[PDB]
Amino acid sequence: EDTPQFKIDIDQEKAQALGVSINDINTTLGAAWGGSYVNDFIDRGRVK
Amino acid sequence: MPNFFIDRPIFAWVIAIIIMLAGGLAILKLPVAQYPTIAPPAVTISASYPGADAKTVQDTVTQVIEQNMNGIDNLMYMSSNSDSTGTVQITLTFESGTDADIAQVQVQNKLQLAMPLLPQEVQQQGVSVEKSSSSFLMVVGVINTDGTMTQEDISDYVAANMKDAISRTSGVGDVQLFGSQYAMRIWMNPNELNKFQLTPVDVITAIKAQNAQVAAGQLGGTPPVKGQQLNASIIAQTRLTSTEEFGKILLKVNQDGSRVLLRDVAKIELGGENYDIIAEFNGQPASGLGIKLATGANALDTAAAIRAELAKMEPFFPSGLKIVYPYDTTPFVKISIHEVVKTLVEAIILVFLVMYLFLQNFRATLIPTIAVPVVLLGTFAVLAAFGFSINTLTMFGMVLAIGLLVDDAIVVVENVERVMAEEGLPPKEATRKSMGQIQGALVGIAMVLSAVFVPMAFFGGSTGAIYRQFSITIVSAMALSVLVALILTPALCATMLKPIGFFGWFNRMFEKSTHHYTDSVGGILRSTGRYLVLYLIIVVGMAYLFVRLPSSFLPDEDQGVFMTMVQLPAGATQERTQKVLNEVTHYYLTKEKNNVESVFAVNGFGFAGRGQNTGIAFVSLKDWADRPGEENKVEAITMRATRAFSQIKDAMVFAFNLPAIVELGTATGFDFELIDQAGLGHEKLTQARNQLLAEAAKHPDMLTSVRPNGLEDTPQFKIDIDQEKAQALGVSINDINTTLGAAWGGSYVNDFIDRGRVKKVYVMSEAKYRMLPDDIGDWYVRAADGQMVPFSAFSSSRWEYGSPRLERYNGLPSMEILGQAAPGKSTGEAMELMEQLASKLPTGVGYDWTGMSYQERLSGNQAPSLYAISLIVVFLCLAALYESWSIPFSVMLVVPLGVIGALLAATFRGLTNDVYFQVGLLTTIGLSAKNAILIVEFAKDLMDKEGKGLIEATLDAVRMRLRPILMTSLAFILGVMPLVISTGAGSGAQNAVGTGVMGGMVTATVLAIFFVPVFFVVVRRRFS
Amino acid sequence: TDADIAQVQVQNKLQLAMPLLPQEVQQQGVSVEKSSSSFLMVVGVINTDGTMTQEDISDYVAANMKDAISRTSGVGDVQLFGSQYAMRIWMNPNELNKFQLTPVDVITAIKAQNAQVAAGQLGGTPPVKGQQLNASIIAQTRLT
Amino acid sequence: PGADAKTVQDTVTQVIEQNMNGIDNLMYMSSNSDSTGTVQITLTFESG
Amino acid sequence: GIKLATGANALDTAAAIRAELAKMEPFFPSGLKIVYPYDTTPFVKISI
Amino acid sequence: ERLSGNQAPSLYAISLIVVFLCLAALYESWSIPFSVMLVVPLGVIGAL
Amino acid sequence: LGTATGFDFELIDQAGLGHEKLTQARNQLLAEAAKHPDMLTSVRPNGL
Ligand SMILES: CCCCCCCCCCCC
Ligand SMILES: CCCCCCCCCCCC
Repeated sequence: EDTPQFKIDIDQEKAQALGVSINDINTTLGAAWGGSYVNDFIDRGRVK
Repeated sequence: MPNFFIDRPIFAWVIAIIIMLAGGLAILKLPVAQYPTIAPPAVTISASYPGADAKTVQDTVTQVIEQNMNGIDNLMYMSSNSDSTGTVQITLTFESGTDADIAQVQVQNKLQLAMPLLPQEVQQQGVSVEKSSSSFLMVVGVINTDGTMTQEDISDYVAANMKDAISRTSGVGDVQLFGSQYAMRIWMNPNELNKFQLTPVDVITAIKAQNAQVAAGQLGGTPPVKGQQLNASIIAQTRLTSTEEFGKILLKVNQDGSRVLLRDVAKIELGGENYDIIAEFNGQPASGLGIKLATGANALDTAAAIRAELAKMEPFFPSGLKIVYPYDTTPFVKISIHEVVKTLVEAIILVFLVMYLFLQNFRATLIPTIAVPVVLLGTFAVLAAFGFSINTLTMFGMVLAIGLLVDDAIVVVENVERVMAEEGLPPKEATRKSMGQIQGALVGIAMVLSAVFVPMAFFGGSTGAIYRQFSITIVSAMALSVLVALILTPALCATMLKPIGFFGWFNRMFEKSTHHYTDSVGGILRSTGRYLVLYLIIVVGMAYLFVRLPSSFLPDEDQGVFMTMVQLPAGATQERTQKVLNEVTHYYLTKEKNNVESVFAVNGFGFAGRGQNTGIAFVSLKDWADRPGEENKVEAITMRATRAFSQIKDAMVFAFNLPAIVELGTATGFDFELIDQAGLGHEKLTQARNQLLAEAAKHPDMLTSVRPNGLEDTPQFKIDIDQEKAQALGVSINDINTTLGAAWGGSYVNDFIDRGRVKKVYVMSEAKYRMLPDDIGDWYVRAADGQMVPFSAFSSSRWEYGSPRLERYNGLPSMEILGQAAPGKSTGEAMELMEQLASKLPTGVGYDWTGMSYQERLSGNQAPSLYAISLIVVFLCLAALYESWSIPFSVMLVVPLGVIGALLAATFRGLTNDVYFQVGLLTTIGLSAKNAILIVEFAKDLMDKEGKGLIEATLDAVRMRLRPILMTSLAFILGVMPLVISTGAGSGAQNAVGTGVMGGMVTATVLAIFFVPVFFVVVRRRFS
Repeated sequence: TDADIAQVQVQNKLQLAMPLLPQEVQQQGVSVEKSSSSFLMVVGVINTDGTMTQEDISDYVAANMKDAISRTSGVGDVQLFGSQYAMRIWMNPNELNKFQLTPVDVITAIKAQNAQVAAGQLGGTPPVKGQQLNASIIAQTRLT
Repeated sequence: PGADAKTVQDTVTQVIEQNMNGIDNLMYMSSNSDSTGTVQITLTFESG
Repeated sequence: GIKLATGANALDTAAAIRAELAKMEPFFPSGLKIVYPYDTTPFVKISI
Repeated sequence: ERLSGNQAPSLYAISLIVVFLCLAALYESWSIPFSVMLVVPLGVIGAL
Repeated sequence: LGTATGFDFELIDQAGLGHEKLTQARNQLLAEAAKHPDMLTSVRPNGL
């Protein structure tokens, strides 16, 4: 069934007024509230 | 076997009913198409690199893809062309019989491993691998008579809703669009860029950054804290939708504080993805839709369903938008099928009439009218079993086999009736003995005709697929006819037959003619020796006619539509080619009002390569009912159009008719590839091509109209960037190149979403700022600091010649030559002459044969070997039938008698030696051989069983075989007479079949009745 | 089992891992081949005049007679006993240090000045009304 | 990832389903677009 | 070194390779010649 | 299930036709298979 | 095919032991196999 959703409105002009790029804004929003797969590592001989 | 079914009529009826039910089910479940798959499977890779010339496209895409096209099974060859529009077109042709699905997926998976090597723009545009099939079914057209919306608006309307509904029709799911949907066009302006110290790179970066989808996770997502109760998704910034939203995109903020938007610096609109193609329809804008046909689908049903779906969609259309059909030959297929079925039913009716005319027995006249349809339905069932379809070739094979079916059904009943008359026996015993006399002859005939028809389905190459249809159709028809004449016809004769004033006179005159014929045959057996010389003269004349008759592939016929190609000189623009395409459509809609129904004029899509100086206008004529006379046919219209277009000299306009198969044609023509194999270069290969063309022009007796299938070098504007001067001024190379390409070639940056459909976003200079070399002075590129260095400072301009279309064959640079053999000489020695001429070229230049000359070269010698095998097997079957090694020669000497008549008929009517003529010739010689088999079998049976003398036996044999031969010949001539006299509505095939068949049958019937007796007598006396 | 379906399935699964590989691996080229372990044959090429070296012969073989052999029906794999030509740039640490340059600077300059760039057209569509000439614009080409 | 069902449907599902035509022996085709961004299209072919 | 694809025929493939080399030979530079230091097909032909 | 319900009458008709034709062919009469086909409804009502 | 007396053993690192433990196990197995010359001939590791 239909679900409520949370919407974030980002004002581009208000962001560039303060000196923050939209790219790192999107990166910090996505990486904080959602997962951010960075790269791999080796745990016990397996790539995770 | 016939004895078994005479005692069991119910079993024969059950077998006939089973055959009829199977045939009816097959007819209800057989795909229908105009032609089957003939060309070998081909897979085409298309790539787009917008803004690049032929050489950049080649070096960056074509070579990279070709060097990775290895490890693919059954590859015959590959050939690519790179166009100056930024298009890669690579066609890989495979062996015949290889399923194209596995070949296409192999090509796709082999290309997908070369994608990381391609430029980012080529990957971003996409590389499409698709099967080059000839399933082209119809061309829907959507026009705008109201004149409100442009071609782009029609194209977007077609793509948005009509395309999806059409692609879900019962039938095909593959469709193509003669246009492109909307795209957000940002037309920059160099003056505003210079005023605000901006560059197209800044615009591209701003558009990329401020129109994108970003992931944002969700609130309450796992792993959650203890006691969490709410879980909602998070929606961050989404893609832009409206033109105004793109207008608000901020490029930079000014020192004082003012805001710079795209609207201040560029014009934002909803344009087309590309403007290279402008489609028209009788002078007004239109958008097309090319519709193919799915495999195993009914063409008629598919077309009807598509038309019904378009009619259903019609009510919810905006103002205007009439659905037109500039190119559609569904009615051609339906008309041809109706003509074939009419020919079959008329043949059955004529069989009824002839049987009642000769045999005044109503019950007997009808035994063949309920037996031939059984064989026809069995043939349909066999075609369904073998996986074939209902197409022109199969139905013409059926109308060719109808004569032999009639031949069998008439012979059986005629001999049964003759036995009933002469012997005076009840129907059961009469048909029992009658079958005894002709049952071994009917089994030998089946074997001989199988031996003469089967070894033509094994021809290699593209034409082998054409011959296989006729071969399998006729051989199945003959096997089923023999089975029916052994099973059902004896039972019908046993049961139905009843024991026994114009018709009286007819009987009297036929008896007098039979007596005169017997006297003549008796006379010519005493004067034997002159007739052998006459037969030798006939053979020599047959050889002369065969070596004199011109050859072809298939008769081009009036399909109701034809094309016109316009080719302006190099460097011509689109508006210059649009004027000529207006001079052409005005002529067609003015000087041909009563014959032309519509003209579809595609601008920029030429025949020898897309561009701006090329175009094609294809013309749909009215129905064949509205075009009476030979002067209203496509052949008589195209010549008039070409004569009228000879006057316009600024372009090269040529009107022509479509071939029978779009994938084939020019049977006398040849395709030649001139390859360089030492890295010589483009210009050395061009010089070699020019030298070879001059040498070919020095041989007018053999090679006619040899031309290069390609484009000559054209001027190009070279911009040379000084690296030291650019670095001194502090301007980066990747900025100069980026601004140049984005301004003059365009740049697809990202996608947006409007009306629930993803569309592209293009940035390009406004038209007025990218038209002339001096417009280069309008563009400034920002240096390392806030400067705006002019292009002029660090660059120089030049004009130099370059190739607008570079083609490669099998991975090496090549040039294409199209040639035609001389009218009086075949295309085999023309290839030899071309090889001899190419052998005298500069070192490092080799050659190759491609397309249909590739098939000829390797698969052009199957026919003599297969015919020799056929003749050997025919000898074996005949010797087995006659229990003698010499008797089959008498049967085999009826071949020139049937060939000479077909040759004479072909020469008299001006016809050529096509596939239809060859299959009709085989049919005629098969029927004549069958008659000879029956006559010789009867004669030798009279010799053996009754101990009669040679002359007496061979005279009684022809006396009792005269009537069936005349009956079957008259029935077959009257059956195929309308095919000879037929004009329009696919009459080329009908004439090509009927003329040859009728001439051969007439001559064979006239000659065999006199030559088989003397042949048998000479064989019996010279030997033994 | 038929090797066609096996190969298409293997490539279908490998296209998932393809984005996860390093860019260098993708540039070199990942290949999926259905063939035997042992060589069907070995075709050697020599020079009787003694002018061509091992490098020249191997480059000629790879450039002119390896691609065509690879497309021969039934040939599942070709191994070149050598390597074709390439622009080898042997950079000197001492002279790089003398001019305060680094290998990354050399790579950047080569990428910049060895490009095959698309510069567009003169009078390309959509053209302004009254356009008369249409010509391609060629800016930069691969070094040769 | 990062697109809800509505913005992923017309983005990927509608453009893939429209090209899923012309395949022989196909009985029906269903699809679903989750809010996570994952999209699943199932084409069920004729038996045999 | 040529390895034949799985399921192919080892003799017609060798014939095709020799045909390709025969086509290649006329355009060789001066002194360049082709030798066959390894071939498993002639043994097959002589055995048959 | 809907497909199976739509083909049962056709299956019955084809089976009856085939049995009738086989009986007529084997017993060399039309009256014998016609009389045999009259007993089929008895078995059918028994199964029902 | 190999020889009739040949075998291709393949020692697997089922756990997350690592390369050193695996090669120690291989060396131990090779030493143990060298103690039965009457049954095992030329037991060698294929790798480097
Ligand atoms: C009666 C002679 C038959 C010999 C051929 C056997 C194969 C045909 C089967 C049909 C019933 C005899
Ligand atoms: C694909 C090859 C098919 C050829 C089949 C030959 C058998 C024909 C038998 C017909 C006898 C009535």
